Amino acid sequence: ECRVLSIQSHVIRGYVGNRAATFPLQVLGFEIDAVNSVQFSNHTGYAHWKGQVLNSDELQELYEGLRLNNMNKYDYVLTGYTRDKSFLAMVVDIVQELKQQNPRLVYVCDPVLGDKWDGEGSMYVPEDLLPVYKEKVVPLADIITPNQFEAELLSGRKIHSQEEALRVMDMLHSMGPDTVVITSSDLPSPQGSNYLIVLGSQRRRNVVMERIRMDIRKVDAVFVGTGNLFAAMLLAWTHKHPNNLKVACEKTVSTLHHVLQRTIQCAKAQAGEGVRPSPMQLELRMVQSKRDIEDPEIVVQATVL
Amino acid sequence: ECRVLSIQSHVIRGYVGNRAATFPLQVLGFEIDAVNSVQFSNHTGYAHWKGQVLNSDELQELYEGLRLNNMNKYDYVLTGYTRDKSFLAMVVDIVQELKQQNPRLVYVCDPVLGDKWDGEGSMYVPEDLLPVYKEKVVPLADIITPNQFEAELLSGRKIHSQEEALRVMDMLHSMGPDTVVITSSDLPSPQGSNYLIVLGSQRRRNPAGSVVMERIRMDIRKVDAVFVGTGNLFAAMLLAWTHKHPNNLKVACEKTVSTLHHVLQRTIQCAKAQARPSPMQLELRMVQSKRDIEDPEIVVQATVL
Ligand SMILES: Nc1ncnc2c1ncn2[C@@H]1O[C@H](COP(=O)(O)OP(=O)(O)OP(=O)(O)O)[C@@H](O)[C@H]1O
Ligand SMILES: Nc1ncnc2c1ncn2[C@@H]1O[C@H](COP(=O)(O)OP(=O)(O)OP(=O)(O)O)[C@@H](O)[C@H]1O
Ligand SMILES: [Mg+2]
Ligand SMILES: [Mg+2]
Ligand code: NA
Ligand code: NA
Repeated sequence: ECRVLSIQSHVIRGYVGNRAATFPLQVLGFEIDAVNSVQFSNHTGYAHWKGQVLNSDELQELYEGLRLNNMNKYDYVLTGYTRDKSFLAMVVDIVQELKQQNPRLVYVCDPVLGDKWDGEGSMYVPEDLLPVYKEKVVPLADIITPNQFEAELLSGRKIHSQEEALRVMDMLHSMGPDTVVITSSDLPSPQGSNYLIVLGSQRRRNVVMERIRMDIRKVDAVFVGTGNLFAAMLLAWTHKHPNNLKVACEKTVSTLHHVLQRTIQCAKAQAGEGVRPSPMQLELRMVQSKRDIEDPEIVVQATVL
Repeated sequence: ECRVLSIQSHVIRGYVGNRAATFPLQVLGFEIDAVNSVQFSNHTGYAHWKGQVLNSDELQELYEGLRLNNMNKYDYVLTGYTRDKSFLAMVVDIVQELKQQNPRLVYVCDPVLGDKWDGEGSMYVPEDLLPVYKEKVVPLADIITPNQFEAELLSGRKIHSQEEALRVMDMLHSMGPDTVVITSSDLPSPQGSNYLIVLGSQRRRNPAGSVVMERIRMDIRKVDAVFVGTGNLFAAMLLAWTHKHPNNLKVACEKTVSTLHHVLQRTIQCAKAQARPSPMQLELRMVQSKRDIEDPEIVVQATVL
């Protein structure tokens, strides 16, 4: 049994954070325990939203209960979006402790900080978080999944090309994580302008390095939860395929493809044909993608670099 | 799309409340939205447990969020263990409005009040809840899943034989729900002393327009151990299987009870292997019962009443 302590948001309607991470990991047989960092009616991409958060003391309270029963032994830890600096610090103390309890623990960190829209990036988290991430979180992380913007912020240098991107990943590797994966980038593709690029690098002794590239066909709308889903599925596939970033990223990415495909279709069907689908209609068709998650048909071959 | 609003407990580790009802319903294709009434480290049957609870005001706020985004359109509402009277009264108003929004909404209500342990029964929620359930909840419920003790508290009648059970079930129908299932009772079993009894009663109008009633009975072999979350699982699967077989209580129940069996069988084996088994080893082996949840092999046929 593989246990995962996943600490992320919970929303009542929709799929983001733990909602996007849990089902798929459960479907793939993991014992994922979800610590809901917040509980909102839905994600902030909607016009409205209400909810309550979980403060650092409550997080600790929860960990203590787990400790008391000797349930503080996990195989992986998964974290994503957080707005509170106090919360992040508490998360760090927990991974450290869980790591002492089980040194083999793999910490999967999604350093959610911001994104680039047109080519300009803007953080959607307070700045005081960046240093914590650079100095406390990443060093403890074994696997990190930043998008292009987050990889830039974390290293201090802009990524203009693929080679610059790979240099930035090298920097992150030295910061601690043995597995780095850029989940999206403005990088150009020879396949056309309708593409976003994914880059992945893994450091594993034998020391041997593995680097892969993937050119994903862009879809018309804006999704929410896909980053979180990418992180959880990476966790899942690097677990079944350790020492194979290639396949692990192919299954991860193929899973997302199917899900988004199913989502964009039903989304356009509901929305009046010719009309841009709303955030509500654009919620991931998670439940309906069950079979694609269990065994994703590979539809994007990754090229070795 | 079949949308379910499930307001129940959440735990980090283990499967009870919403943790026991979500994965299975998701596996079965339902868009189940979970509103976590509490967030504990684990269920209260463990030596220890820490956590926070959701109070009526925050529930209302969470509801407000859905409302503002016009996402308060559900096909089913599902509730279970509720600890606070003002919360239950909030759950009641919520359901009342969801029903105004969609008259076809089916409220599946598991009236958690207590259970028989010795030969005696005792409550495990504030006694000032009983009147609320009697006067506000049950009247709104369409499907209720009380155990024997609860069917007695709601009816103000004690059940000593199969016939008093049926009499009580009729009383329960007159209070509101068209479907009443007694999820466990001591009652005599032609197959021995180690058998708990399940009783089902469903009233419905058939095509012609005649109001009829289906009655079933099931004798389950008692296993030597205490499980937590199985009541929640029973209700969850009841919802799901009466949804597929609306005019057939026999099949819905046989499938519901059969799933519990499979889950319980697999759970007891991995418990004996690890051990008496503590609460932790008797945690329902949920993720591992995926197949059985999807297509449960009927292993206990119901006798018709
Ligand atoms: N518009 C899209 N078209 C095609 N694929 C997409 C699209 N949006 C997201 N994806 C899929 O989701 C993956 C992650 O991209 P996304 O932008 O959602 O997350 P991110 O910004 O990289 O990370 P995060 O949101 O956690 O900071 C992409 O690699 C791709 O597989
Ligand atoms: N010890 C057991 N042996 C066999 N089956 C069991 C056992 N415990 C629970 N079950 C299964 O779970 C079902 C519900 O029983 P359980 O006692 O868990 O809930 P309940 O007491 O009837 O209702 P609630 O717990 O919600 O108040 C039983 O009908 C049976 O299908
Ligand atoms: Mg992005
Ligand atoms: Mg019981
Ligand atoms: Na990312
Ligand atoms: Na019950």
